[PDB]
Amino acid sequence: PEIITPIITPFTKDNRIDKEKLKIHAENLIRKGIDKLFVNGTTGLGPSLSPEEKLENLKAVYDVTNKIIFQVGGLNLDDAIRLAKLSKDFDIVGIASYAPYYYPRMSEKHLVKYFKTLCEVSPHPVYLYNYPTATGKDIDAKVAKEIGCFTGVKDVIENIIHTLDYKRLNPNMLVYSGSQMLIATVASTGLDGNVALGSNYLPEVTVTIKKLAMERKIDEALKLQFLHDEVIEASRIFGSLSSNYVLTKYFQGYDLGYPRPPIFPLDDEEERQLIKKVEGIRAKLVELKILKE
Amino acid sequence: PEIITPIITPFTKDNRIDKEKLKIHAENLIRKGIDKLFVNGTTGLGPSLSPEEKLENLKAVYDVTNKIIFQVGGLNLDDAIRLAKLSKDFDIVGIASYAPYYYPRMSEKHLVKYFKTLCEVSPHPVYLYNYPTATGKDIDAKVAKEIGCFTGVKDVIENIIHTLDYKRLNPNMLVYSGSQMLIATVASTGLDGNVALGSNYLPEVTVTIKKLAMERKIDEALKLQFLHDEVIEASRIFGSLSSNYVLTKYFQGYDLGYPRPPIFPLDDEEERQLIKKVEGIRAKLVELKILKE
Amino acid sequence: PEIITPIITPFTKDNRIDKEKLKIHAENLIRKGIDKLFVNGTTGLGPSLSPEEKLENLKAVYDVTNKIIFQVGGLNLDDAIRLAKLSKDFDIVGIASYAPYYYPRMSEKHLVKYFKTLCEVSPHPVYLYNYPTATGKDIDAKVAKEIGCFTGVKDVIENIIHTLDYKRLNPNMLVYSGSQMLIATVASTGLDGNVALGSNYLPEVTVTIKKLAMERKIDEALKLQFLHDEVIEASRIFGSLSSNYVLTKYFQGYDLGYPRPPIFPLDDEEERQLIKKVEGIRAKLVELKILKE
Amino acid sequence: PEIITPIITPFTKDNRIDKEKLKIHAENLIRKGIDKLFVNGTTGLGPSLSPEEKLENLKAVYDVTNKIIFQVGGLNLDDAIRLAKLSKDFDIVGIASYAPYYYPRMSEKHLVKYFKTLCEVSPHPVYLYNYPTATGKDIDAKVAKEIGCFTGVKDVIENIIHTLDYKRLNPNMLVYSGSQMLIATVASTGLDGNVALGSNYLPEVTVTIKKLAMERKIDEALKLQFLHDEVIEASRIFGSLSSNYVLTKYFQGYDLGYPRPPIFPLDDEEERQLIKKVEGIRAKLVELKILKE
Repeated sequence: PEIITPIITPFTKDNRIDKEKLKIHAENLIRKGIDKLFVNGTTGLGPSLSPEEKLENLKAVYDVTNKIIFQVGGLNLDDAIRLAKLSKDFDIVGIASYAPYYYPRMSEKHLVKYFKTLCEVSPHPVYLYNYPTATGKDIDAKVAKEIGCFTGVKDVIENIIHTLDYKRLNPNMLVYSGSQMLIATVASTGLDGNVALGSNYLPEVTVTIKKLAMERKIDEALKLQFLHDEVIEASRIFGSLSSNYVLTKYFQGYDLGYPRPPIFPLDDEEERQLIKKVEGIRAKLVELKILKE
Repeated sequence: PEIITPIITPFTKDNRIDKEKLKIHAENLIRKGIDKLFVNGTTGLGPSLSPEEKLENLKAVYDVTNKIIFQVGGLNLDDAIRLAKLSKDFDIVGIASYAPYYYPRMSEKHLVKYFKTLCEVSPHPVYLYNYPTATGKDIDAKVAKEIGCFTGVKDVIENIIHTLDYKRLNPNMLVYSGSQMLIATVASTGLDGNVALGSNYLPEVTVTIKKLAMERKIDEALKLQFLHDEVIEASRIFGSLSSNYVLTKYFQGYDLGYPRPPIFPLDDEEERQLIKKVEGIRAKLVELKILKE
Repeated sequence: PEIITPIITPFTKDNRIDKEKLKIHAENLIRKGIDKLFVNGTTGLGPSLSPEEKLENLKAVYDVTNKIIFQVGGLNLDDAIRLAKLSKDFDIVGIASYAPYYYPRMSEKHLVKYFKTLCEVSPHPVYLYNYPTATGKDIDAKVAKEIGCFTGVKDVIENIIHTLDYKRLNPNMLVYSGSQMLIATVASTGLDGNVALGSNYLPEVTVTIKKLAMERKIDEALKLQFLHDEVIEASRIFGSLSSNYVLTKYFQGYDLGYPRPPIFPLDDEEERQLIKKVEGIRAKLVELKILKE
Repeated sequence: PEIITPIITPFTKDNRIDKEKLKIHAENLIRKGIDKLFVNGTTGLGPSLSPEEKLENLKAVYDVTNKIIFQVGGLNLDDAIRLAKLSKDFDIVGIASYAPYYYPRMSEKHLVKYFKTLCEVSPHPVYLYNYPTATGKDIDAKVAKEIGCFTGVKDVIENIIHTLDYKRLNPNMLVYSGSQMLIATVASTGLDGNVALGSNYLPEVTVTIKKLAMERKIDEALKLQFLHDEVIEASRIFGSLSSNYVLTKYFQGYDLGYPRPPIFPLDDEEERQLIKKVEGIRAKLVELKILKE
């Protein structure tokens, strides 16, 4: 079982990638036990990044670790192809792409052709990044099998039979769940792990839940699962993608800069209110020894 | 943890409840180790039954077992109240209701009032039957807490965190998943069991999966899960509610009559083609000694 | 072109149909220029009614007028058949049915078979009552052509091209939009009229909008359309099916009793708040000489 | 009332904007009676275009006409700001943005701030481009009023009351419908016109339907509307965004090149199949003297 972090992209106030803050974040994540870093995903604002910014994120994180899955997708296939080819110089786990977003009513033929083109040029294993609520399209287990060239899939959806279908129809595929419910997906249900949004700011929890689950300490893991869930709930008050910056700095102790508008940073009063909502949770996790004070 | 069967309602050719076939079905499921029978649920065509017929279903199954949850809901609250009160003289597990179906844009106030009304008159513990896809409404963990009188919930939805939420916010509530993925909901994930529609025609498979999972035999349980999912898949070819009758006759060896139109029965040709699709699953299940030839 | 009123069903405090209030209501609507009365529709709480209650509505309104479309649908096809046959003794415009509701993933074949079965037994022209938000299913122009036997369709959907499609694919079909926008649907855009929710409580407004629209007095018609839309939005604050009762009493001056729970009646405070939100609209309609002081 | 064409972006075989083909297309659209050209819209593959390409599109079309609405939106608000400011030296109708796409559960506050930031920097009127099925978010009349700085709205949605709401709550706002039903939106129902995808390839049909509708020749208008609808239906066979290129070349007589993958071009077989679908429509339009042979 593996935990994969869809890593946040920190931006400066000039709205450029803060390479040094991203280096520090990646270091802390690997040191806290995260298995792999997924770069240019939804949580890292991948669609908000130009192709060159996506590449910059790869380089920054690669200085720290090879354990990278490099998201390269977009609405210009030639750009996605170019990023796939540029990745040949990086000894990483894989590249990935979401399905073409925005456009409604795209044919399965065209969607399949998009992914097969990336497979044909990829110097690395190719991962499906399946996120129907964001992209408007579902590349399900059957379509993945038609595509035939994925080494793995990240199924960002709460429909757990949907995720298990990839394993059933593609037995050699690595299958990761993007469900908020780590306890039921990380271990012991036929999947290879979880892509965990909350691991950016509380990697100790996600990793500890993983261990507890494999040791059969379900009651103990559920308690942390619930704390994790209460943080997620709180992150939605002002917007999860923006709140992830405030929460990471609060729980981990280092700044991550700003998101990219229109993912607007929380202002000082919203940050204050959000910290107030999660301060009791942090005290509990300290009392439990998952976080050092 | 438990397996609850949303039990099929057998109808005769002239569209009457076939009480003797219902009793045979109920006995078989109890004999094979189903824990409770959920009567007048979706799989039993509850919404197609008059309140008179819902009570007759209760009376038929009660001649077999008192391990009954009695679904009484509908769009005439007085009829639901009457069914609840009439259940007084049955030593059963509880009553249940789905949310008011059909009408869109019902206020939360009215939804809460409907359910509190049933609690006030019920002589038994009351179960929430949550099925957003069929009813158009979600009675989520927060709304259930506001209602405040549910002994348990059956959450018929693939969203596994949605189901867990009930336990986090209502720690004394019994929480059952209606997910197709037995292996992640029947044990060791914080839940009390699974309401399994496939358990009508393959109770042995669902009961055995519950055991293998408790015993941590995930590989062996996974193999049965996939076979169960293949049958499920096959049932969608002509319609699951209709097909569940053909499948139960095929896998369990007794006739369950007809569904109620507009849930039309499969014709002779459709039956033959469906059997064709699952005869190899049957054969595999025999070799595994899950079923007898 | 025609205005069709989906007529309210008044109930007594004992939750039985109030025949005398229904007769009074139907009389007023005909007197005010409504062309036809659609009985046991959504606004009449058709799905909350037993087969015998649906028949009682037909009978009460038929004492007043034969300009009736009689909705008979349900999840027990024998009951629908029985109602269709019982309508023979009533010289009305036609019978109608919505698609089978609640049950998801019903096959097109079964949906077609339901409607063709009703056509086979109907002594009258058969109308499609298409309401996909309420039923979960869409019987679109193509499926309607396949069914082959509809004299007309009431398409309750805001998607105006979807409604015109019925005319394009079935040139002999009478086609009525259920859209809130009377101006663009009631006349001069290809359709035969509008099934108008608001017509229960402001029949004068919908008739006058039709006349002005036919006269091409668009500015005048829009002013009324906007006052009508404001009443619609007020009706949704507490639930439009419940507010329809208060609004009919307020604007038409007679009582329509109660809805049937779980369509709960507005409580005293809600009634007061709803009146406050429309009492200026009333004043303006009086000033404009659409309503009587 | 006005017709606005969301103009196609022609690309070369090597995926570069083909400026000369764009100019030829814009010239023909203006010549055939189209009032305004909307550049970098959905039909023009705006989200597939870099900010540099969005500007190049403006520059090409501006050599032909200054009746341009310049779509500038994106997920890097600095790029949108830059494009807005660069537009100062062009005497155009306005700029436009869709809502921030892809990311789900964006707060209203952040959506409002996005649009207000554009208004604060815009040297021109600002248009709301409302396209909820593509963007995942609806900026409805009420939020539009709260944003408070739009000169006009393009409501790409078939819900016609939704579109009218903008005019009701914002009387000075220009309100265009993107619905497929020209005859009910272009004239005489309260709106200022229609943004018509089909106007790229059959501008003659779009302009004549408007003329007929204004003249109140509804039967003649409706007959063209149906022909238009049959082409749109044929364009869905292989994908509308791709089929618009083939249809423009077929009906208008000049090459528009290729779309940008993953909006893949129709291959030679698909083009022939689609032409066979519409050649009867073309001959009919020649017979009606809408098109010259």
